[PDB]
Amino acid sequence: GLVPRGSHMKVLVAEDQSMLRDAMCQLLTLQPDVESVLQAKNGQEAIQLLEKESVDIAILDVEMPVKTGLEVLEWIRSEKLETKVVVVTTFKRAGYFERAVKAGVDAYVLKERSIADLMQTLHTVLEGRKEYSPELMEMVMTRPNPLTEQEIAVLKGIARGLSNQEIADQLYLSNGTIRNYVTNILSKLDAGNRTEAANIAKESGWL
Amino acid sequence: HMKVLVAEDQSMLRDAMCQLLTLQPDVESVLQAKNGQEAIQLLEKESVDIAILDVEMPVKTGLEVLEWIRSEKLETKVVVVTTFKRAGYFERAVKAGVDAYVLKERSIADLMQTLHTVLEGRKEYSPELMEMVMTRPNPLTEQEIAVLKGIARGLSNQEIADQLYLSNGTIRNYVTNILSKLDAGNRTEAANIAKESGWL
Ligand SMILES: Nc1c(Br)c(OO)c(Br)c(OO)c1Br
Ligand code: BEF
Ligand code: BEF
Ligand SMILES: [Mg+2]
Ligand SMILES: [Mg+2]
Repeated sequence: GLVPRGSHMKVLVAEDQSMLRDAMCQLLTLQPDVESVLQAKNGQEAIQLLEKESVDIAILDVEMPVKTGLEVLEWIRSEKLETKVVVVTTFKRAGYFERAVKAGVDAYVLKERSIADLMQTLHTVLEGRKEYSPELMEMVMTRPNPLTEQEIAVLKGIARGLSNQEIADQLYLSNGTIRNYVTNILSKLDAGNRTEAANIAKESGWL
Repeated sequence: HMKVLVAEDQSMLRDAMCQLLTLQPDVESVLQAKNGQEAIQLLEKESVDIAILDVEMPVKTGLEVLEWIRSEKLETKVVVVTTFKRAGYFERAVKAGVDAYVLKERSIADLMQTLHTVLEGRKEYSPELMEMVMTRPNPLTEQEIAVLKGIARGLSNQEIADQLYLSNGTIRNYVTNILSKLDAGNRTEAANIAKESGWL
């Protein structure tokens, strides 16, 4: 992923707040490692600019008129451009972050960061590495217990070596009902058989 | 030359504004605050020519910093710079004698220009927010407008009453409400005020 243009990078900035866009572009332009900065007020402008010339890094706000930076990210990847993408946003919504990562964003950082932080991010992605907001990583790495009350009881039974039929009896349900829960439980815990499911939910502290 | 303070809770923008201000030839120094409390604390110890204040910030807003600057009677010009178009903010800022109020739609070049403007004793009010706050609905009812137009044609209350098929007491009640609405001393003056206000 390393693009050996760290001393003369061509970037684009899409950001709909005009005072921030202007200030970002002025300071990037002054950096010795930056060759040029293309500026876009919204995601449709970004895309139009990227249709007509190459950039090494696109720096994208999420919330913008017409097309969001997430939509631009997806366009950039669908076009197979040789362009790193750095999302810079105010928003800590987990869904935006997950969407960016599913589109292979190179970095996702918050407007809590400084310009110096941003310059580091741009060198990191151009050298083929990723940078993900620590706060957003944390947020997303902590999951609820995904299991219903019944499913937990089943798993515990499973742990003790019980058959579905034995568990059925214990919970005063039909064998068919227990088999349904197990199916459900395999899918939720991304486990394969019934004993993987059991160590998965215990090791993740869910019983 | 210029000694400025910037108060702005978004870190990336505060950093970028401050670096660019610092680079300006007639800017001497730039003090930074990330909330209004920090801004008041800096202003307690250090003299500043101009304070550039965001509105929405934790703990104390720019509008509260502004008002503090004024009760303290400092020789500090104040420029508010905000994302928000909310009329209330602009109104409160002006009632506290803000020197400039501008939106983050504006450029950094515009901001510099605004700095020179306030230091020259002039004001710079967002053209958009000015137009918004000065644009209100006509304060008169349709019926009141018809009465005023009659008054402007020289008609008596009886003549207007016969024109509108109402009692002259009903016309007298329209006039009474008009006078109070418009704070006018008499019916002919009321018609003058309405006309020149663009309400007929
Ligand atoms: N992630 C996030 C964000 Br970003 C935010 O405000 O801009 C609010 Br507010 C919030 O919950 O109220 C959440 Br969760
Ligand atoms: F407009 Be936000 F910072 F994505
Ligand atoms: F935080 Be805002 F732009 F007043
Ligand atoms: Mg935006
Ligand atoms: Mg703010």
